[PDB]
Amino acid sequence: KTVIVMGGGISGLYASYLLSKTGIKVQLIEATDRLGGRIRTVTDVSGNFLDLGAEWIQAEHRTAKSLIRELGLKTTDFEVQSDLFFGSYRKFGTWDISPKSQEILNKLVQMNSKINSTQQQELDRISFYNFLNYQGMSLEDLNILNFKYSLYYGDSLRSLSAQKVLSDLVNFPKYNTRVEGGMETLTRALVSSLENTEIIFSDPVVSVSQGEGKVIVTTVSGKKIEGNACISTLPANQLTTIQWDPELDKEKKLSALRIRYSRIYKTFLMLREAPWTRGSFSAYSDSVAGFIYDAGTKINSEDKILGMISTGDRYDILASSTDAMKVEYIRLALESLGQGRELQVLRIQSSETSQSKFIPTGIATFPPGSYGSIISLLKPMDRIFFAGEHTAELNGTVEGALASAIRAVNQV
Amino acid sequence: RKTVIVMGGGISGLYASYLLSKTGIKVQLIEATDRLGGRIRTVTDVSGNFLDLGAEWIQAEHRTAKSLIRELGLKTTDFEVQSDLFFGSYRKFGTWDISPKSQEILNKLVQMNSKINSTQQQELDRISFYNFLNYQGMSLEDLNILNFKYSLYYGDSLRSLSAQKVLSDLVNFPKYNTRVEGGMETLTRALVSSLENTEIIFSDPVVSVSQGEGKVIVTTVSGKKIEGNACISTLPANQLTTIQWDPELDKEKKLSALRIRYSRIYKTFLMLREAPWTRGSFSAYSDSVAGFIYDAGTKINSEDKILGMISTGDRYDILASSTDAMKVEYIRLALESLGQGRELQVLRIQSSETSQSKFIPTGIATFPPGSYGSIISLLKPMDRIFFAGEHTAELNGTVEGALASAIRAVNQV
Ligand SMILES: Cc1cc2nc3c(=O)[nH]c(=O)nc-3n(C[C@H](O)[C@H](O)[C@H](O)COP(=O)(O)OP(=O)(O)OC[C@H]3O[C@@H](n4cnc5c(N)ncnc54)[C@H](O)[C@@H]3O)c2cc1C
Ligand SMILES: Cc1cc2nc3c(=O)[nH]c(=O)nc-3n(C[C@H](O)[C@H](O)[C@H](O)COP(=O)(O)OP(=O)(O)OC[C@H]3O[C@@H](n4cnc5c(N)ncnc54)[C@H](O)[C@@H]3O)c2cc1C
Repeated sequence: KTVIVMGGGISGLYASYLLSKTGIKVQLIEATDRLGGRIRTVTDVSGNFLDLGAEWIQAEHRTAKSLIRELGLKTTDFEVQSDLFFGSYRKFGTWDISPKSQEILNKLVQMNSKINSTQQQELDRISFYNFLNYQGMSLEDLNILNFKYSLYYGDSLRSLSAQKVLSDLVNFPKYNTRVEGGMETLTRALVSSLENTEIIFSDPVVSVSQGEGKVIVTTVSGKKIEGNACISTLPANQLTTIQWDPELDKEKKLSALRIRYSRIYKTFLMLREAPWTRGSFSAYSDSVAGFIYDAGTKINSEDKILGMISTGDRYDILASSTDAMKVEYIRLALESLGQGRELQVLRIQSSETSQSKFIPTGIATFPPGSYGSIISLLKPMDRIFFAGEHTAELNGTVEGALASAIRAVNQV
Repeated sequence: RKTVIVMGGGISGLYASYLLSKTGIKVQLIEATDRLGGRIRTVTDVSGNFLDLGAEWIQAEHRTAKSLIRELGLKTTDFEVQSDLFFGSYRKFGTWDISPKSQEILNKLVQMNSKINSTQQQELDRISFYNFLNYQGMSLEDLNILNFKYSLYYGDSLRSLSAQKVLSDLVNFPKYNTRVEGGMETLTRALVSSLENTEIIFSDPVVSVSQGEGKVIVTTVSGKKIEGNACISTLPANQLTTIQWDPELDKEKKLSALRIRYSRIYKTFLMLREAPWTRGSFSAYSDSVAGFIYDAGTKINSEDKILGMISTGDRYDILASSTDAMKVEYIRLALESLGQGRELQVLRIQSSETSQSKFIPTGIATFPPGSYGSIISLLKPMDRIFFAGEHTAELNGTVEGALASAIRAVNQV
């Protein structure tokens, strides 16, 4: 019994793992020359692990925690105590919106939990930003929320469905747990454990047909792969440019076209000494260096690791920037915090920007009017099942990518 | 003499006020802020050069604008558009276009858009221009080039914008090739100077509008009640949603106002001892913090050189929280990527004011996926309340459109 898995990111890898354990022959088809998709770890010469893709899970992410245990891996706690530079340096723990502004937000979150699907479709016509401004939240408070949500969405609240953001705020992601050896230890552990899996590299899927009890997937090279079932883990843009016979369901196609992938750019600097003056260092800014942090994984490392996460148009600013420019953006952020000292940079690692046709720059974001898109993207098409972070309950997370694989494999 | 209330003193409100005043109607002009002109503002530099911190250019064929400028005894100047691009490498003006295949696809789509019914336009409007053109076979590289080509108008990513709206805009896309002698604020000041029988109320935002018994009653934050036979709103979309209306706005108009996203356009001028460019008619695009940089000088035989910078999107917030030293460095790094890394001899700097965006938008109304019909809804009168401003116009998001919107509203009084 052969099952085709399309895409070798963590959802594809976890699907392949679960299938292979039940004695199914898996045909895993990957567009690029590497497995792991939006997960990528660089081992620095210091022994520190640099997560250029997904770096954190939440302590309560059950799928991830269960798989990490199953595979004999280990997690480390990552303390989140973030300063903010906005107008002035604001110490960690001191810059949230006012308790009364939070009460308005809690009321709207509970309202979205209580209303029916028709009411939710109506609320989804409006951006979270415009909806909160209409409900009397200040521009100042909305800017604070934009920092607080930035490491998840990677884009402005002006871009996002009010309904989706209020839905997400029931159980908002926290980035407080790392995998020992970096997040690519998890992807590699899955790869090391596949049995009876043929992997095709550097050969994107261009067409999918189903009929006569078979799924046939054709790649760019002209290779035809047949199976009893297929699990798509492909990003939304690829669902629309692959040729399907028969055609994707009308709502699934529209839903793939509504998805807007956010733009999350990561830079690590390897430094001679600590540029921060406190433990558990992290800080937000509106500058090109949006979020900087002590990223070190090797607790007794001489070299120090400064991580930078920049979202939105900052991705394109950084993709255009030289290494000296990235160092300066980071030094200016440290200077506004009262540091400024010329950083002693030994090495640099940044995001790869050349294969975004296959590997999204960020996570699926849900603009106004996209209500229902996850349900439509998840819906099976006979023996073609759909997974990926954009199909999950906890969408846009490693947890969600993994949970999506279980949901698809359980249908066969 | 009927009284007409004009809400907002940007160029649409000032032109409405001028038009009404010309026929002898008593106008009550209500402005939220301490200045008239709204998204138009000109700083006069000590060099004699005019710095347009707001709207800078009209198109040669913007007839509403050209006709009014002539009528107020003002003059225009030509602005040559020859824009370089830094994107991977320095690409000289005229050498950077989308692929011929992609240009053919875009030509056919812009043609298709004027030959499909309203059901088809509503369906196309569900998708972003970016995702639609990618689906239709345009490359990421082609879409990044269009993003530069359209940036001085929209001031935001094509990933934000209705496919339908952008295809509809491409039949007559705005070109920025004409400036006003003395800066754009010469026009707003000439309107202010030509008002007769106009009471101007400053620093007193409208908070409620009622209509009944053949009158419109407008109330301000201070509690002033102004009565009129008719009322022209030039207010931006967010203000329509927060003002209390009795009777209430039509559901489609309220939704339309809540769908509008205002782009974020930040402007800086450097006054320099020496030209940092090496050609005449200099301008250049990049993805850097300094998105569009240009020779902005207006004064002939100026010793002092004026470098203008327009930056959009998240660049607005980056710049709003930047020091003057950082702004200079963002501009020097943009010049360095074109081959001019020489230190700048900076005499003075002027930037965007960021503090009144509640009342004065940071950019132009943009129309995301799902916003099909918003302009028609925002324009629609409510008895003797008429709607104007750039977001109600055929050439929405321009000075021309703001001016045209005033004529359409005043004609109905
Ligand atoms: C920079 C960044 C930081 C992140 N940080 C975090 C974080 O800290 N924590 C968190 O929980 N989440 C984070 N996320 C989200 C998380 O990375 C993703 O949700 C998750 O890794 C996606 O897994 P996936 O299997 O759904 O997709 P992907 O990892 O994108 O895998 C899809 C695969 O399909 C392949 N493919 C595409 N098209 C084709 C085709 N035509 N044929 C064949 N193969 C194809 C691609 O090459 C890729 O390998 C981050 C995302 C990014 C980009
Ligand atoms: C930075 C920037 C650059 C631009 N560049 C160009 C360009 O080069 N060429 C071009 O053609 N267009 C350009 N535009 C667009 C152009 O500026 C606008 O289309 C036009 O000026 C808008 O005029 P308006 O009268 O519709 O609105 P505004 O100028 O915004 O006027 C609205 C007025 O209403 C007032 N107001 C708001 N709320 C209330 C209230 N509650 N009560 C009373 N008054 C209130 C405001 O304070 C303001 O004075 C640019 C815009 C910006 C922001």
